[PDB]
Amino acid sequence: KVFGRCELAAAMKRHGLDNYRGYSLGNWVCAAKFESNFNTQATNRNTDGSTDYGILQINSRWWCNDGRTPGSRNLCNIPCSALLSSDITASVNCAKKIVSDGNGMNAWVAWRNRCKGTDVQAWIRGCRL
Repeated sequence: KVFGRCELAAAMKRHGLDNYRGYSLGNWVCAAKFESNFNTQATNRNTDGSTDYGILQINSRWWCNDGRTPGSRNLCNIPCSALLSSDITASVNCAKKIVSDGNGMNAWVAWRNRCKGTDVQAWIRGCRL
């Protein structure tokens, strides 16, 4: 599923991402924009053999199992395929674990490089939230 901008904002807010760990709803939508282009089915293979999955490109070395990543921890205890569903519940639940690991949203390389420090409120513009 390719989410609309305000569509994902409403979905993320409902699942309690708004100001989760102090990160405004704009930061999460911004992250999801540059990670997956609001595409739930987004998959990207990393150089280390792992793969990022879903709306927030969650890695398969630490957070989910895809069966093809040596040293997989699966700390969110889910198949990585579950991170591709149109329902972003699994992605949000795992993202909460990721953003709570200590380094916040810096875990997302795209966020630190394209969202961090920017006017992220602009991502929830016009959205009836």
